[PDB]
Amino acid sequence: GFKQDIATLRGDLRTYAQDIFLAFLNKYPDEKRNFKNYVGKSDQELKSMAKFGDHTEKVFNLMMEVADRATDCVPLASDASTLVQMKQHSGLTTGNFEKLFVALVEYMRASGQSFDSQSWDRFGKNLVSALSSAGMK
Ligand code: HEM
Repeated sequence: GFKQDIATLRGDLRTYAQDIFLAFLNKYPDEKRNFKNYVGKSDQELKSMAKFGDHTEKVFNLMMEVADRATDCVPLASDASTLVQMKQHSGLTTGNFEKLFVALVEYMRASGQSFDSQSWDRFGKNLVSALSSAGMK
């Protein structure tokens, strides 16, 4: 289920983080606009760009901690507040985070593996709700 999925993801996190974030950027091409540097790049090119490897590892390292601290897929209010307060996310809205989770859930569905995709879909909606309650636009 969801807790085991965190352990699965963590066991190969560099790879999963890049694959899921590329699924997000390929499903939602207009999302690259938050990432200028990313335009006109194939996936292998993005993987070779230092700020891509670094944003993506930090995203998944922190997303796994937020998932780990969750109860039944409902994140802590304090984790939502911490995400809203990040100054590098100034321009972001709940729609940016919704889209990431739609791509993550589709990725898990399409995988050969027994991920609990339902639980991740709920985690994504619950995190969006929490972010809105903490002050995200
Ligand atoms: C749970 C989800 C996410 C987490 C935990 C997260 C975490 C972080 C962290 C810790 C940083 C600062 C460290 C760094 O730049 O290397 C950062 C920067 C940034 N994040 Fe996120 N982020 C998330 C989702 C998003 C999404 C969905 C977008 C846009 C669609 C986004 C856009 C950015 C931008 C533009 C920066 C600064 C410049 C850059 O990415 O190179 N993040 N993020």
